[PDB]
Amino acid sequence: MFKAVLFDLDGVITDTAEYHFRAWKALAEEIGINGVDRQFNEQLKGVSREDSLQKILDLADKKVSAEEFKELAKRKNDNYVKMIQDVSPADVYPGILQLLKDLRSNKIKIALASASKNGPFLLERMNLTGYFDAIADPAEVAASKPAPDIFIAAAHAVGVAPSESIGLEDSQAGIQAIKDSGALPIGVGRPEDLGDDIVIVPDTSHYTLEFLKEVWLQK
Amino acid sequence: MFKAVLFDLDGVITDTAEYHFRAWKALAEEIGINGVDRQFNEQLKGVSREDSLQKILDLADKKVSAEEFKELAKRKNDNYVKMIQDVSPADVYPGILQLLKDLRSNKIKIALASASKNGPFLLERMNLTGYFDAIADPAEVAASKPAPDIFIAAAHAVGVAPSESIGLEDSQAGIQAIKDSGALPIGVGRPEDLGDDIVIVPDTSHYTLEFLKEVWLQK
Ligand SMILES: O=P(O)(O)CC[C@@H]1O[C@H](CP(=O)(O)O)[C@@H](O)[C@H](O)[C@H]1O
Ligand SMILES: O=P(O)(O)CC[C@H]1O[C@@H](CP(=O)(O)O)[C@H](O)[C@@H](O)[C@@H]1O
Ligand SMILES: [Mg+2]
Ligand SMILES: [Mg+2]
Repeated sequence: MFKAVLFDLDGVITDTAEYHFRAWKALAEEIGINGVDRQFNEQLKGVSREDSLQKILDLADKKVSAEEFKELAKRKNDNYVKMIQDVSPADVYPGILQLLKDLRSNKIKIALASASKNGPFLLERMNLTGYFDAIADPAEVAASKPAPDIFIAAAHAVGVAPSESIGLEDSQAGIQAIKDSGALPIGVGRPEDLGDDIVIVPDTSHYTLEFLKEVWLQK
Repeated sequence: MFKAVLFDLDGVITDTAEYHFRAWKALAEEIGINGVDRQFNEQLKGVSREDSLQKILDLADKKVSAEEFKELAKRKNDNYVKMIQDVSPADVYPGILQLLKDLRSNKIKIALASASKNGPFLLERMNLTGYFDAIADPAEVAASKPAPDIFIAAAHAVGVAPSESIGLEDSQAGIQAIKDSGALPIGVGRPEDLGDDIVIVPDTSHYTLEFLKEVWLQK
């Protein structure tokens, strides 16, 4: 019977994508480039700041100094951090608070397996700190998803092997990183995105202790 | 005020996409090709029967006689047609029937702008034919989505300019066809897929007569 659950943050617990998007939007407009819409920002999901910034510059063919490039990246980051001050318990995805409580009361370990450098602050803002047994530091992790490194650390830090764990992810890269860590992925989203070898729920309200017990029994 | 609503079928009124998938899968399973999952089926969405089969053959760099190519295409279409025999009013997306009635009783014209060769059949099976004043024949149009041809043809069929019409659609190419017809689009889905510049509802339950009216005003 699974001993831990390793939570993705963005797309499972909450939406950080929205704030990163407004942040890139504000910076693009601040400096006159158009065409940073939610469609275009599908290419700024996952990639680091350098890559994102290049793709926004590459839109108006703006040329910038190494000095200018560092500052713009920094004003995007200052933006992002200002905007996530708003985050409240109101921002938690359906079913998640009730899943965290059910897991805690069944003595199942709870770990965050997220690339957010803001994970600890976001879990405090949403008043979930008390549920989480460990937060994998993405700064202590050698490669991002689809490398399993983040899921292995999250497992190790609550004292379980990944093979004793379920991972919940929203992204195709995250599903891959769970599979390669040895954990059982349960997806949220569409099989068109995440694949049809793994069990997927349409939305997070379907992530129940009783559903996760059902899936563990049938692997 | 808008005089007509122009409806997509698949993704608005019901789901055909899933039976297509099953047919391409059961066909690929039979000829010994692997890798036809719902991820890959996303690349057949829009494509002709002919090119759909090619893309399944290209998965195994494989060729067959131009004669048996047509028997495969046929075997798959025969299979699709067997599977939609069970379509019923139970398969109509939420809000859609309530919307059709509200439109009718407000003397507002209702037309299918679908690429389905089986549109009329499906409408009978879902007992919607009575709500529909016209069905754009997709065989009688020069170019498929994202060309406007089908939304133009649908508007003309009920005696209005596209510019007097709202078009509801779930795909990026559909939205484009609606935009280039002169009609107002309202997407169902994700701005990440359909665009920032048009109004989008998360699902078909939000397509209310009252909501369409609010959008028609605010453009
Ligand atoms: O600037 P940061 O927030 O520190 C790191 C960037 C974001 O982190 C997310 C965390 P998760 O999905 O793994 O929870 C990823 O999904 C995004 O695609 C990624 O752009
Ligand atoms: O074989 P058929 O059913 O005759 C034609 C098949 C096409 O049907 C459309 C229905 P609609 O969305 O335009 O209503 C889908 O969007 C396409 O993805 C699909 O390839
Ligand atoms: Mg995520
Ligand atoms: Mg459609």
